[PDB]
Amino acid sequence: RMKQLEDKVEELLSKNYHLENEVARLKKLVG
Amino acid sequence: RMKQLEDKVEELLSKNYHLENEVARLKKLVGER
Repeated sequence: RMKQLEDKVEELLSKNYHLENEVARLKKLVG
Repeated sequence: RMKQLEDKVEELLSKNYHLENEVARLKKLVGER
């Protein structure tokens, strides 16, 4: 269980970084 | 140590959901998906 939680943290972090890059992209297209 | 990791998952999931909602909104604005 400890490793699966450690893996899920790292996974969500990378998803969050992606969604932040999308916002910045879509914010550029509004300009 | 488990409680700490479970708390981190819950925190990052919530952040995810908020970014997702914002991306959905901006895509309608620009005329994307």
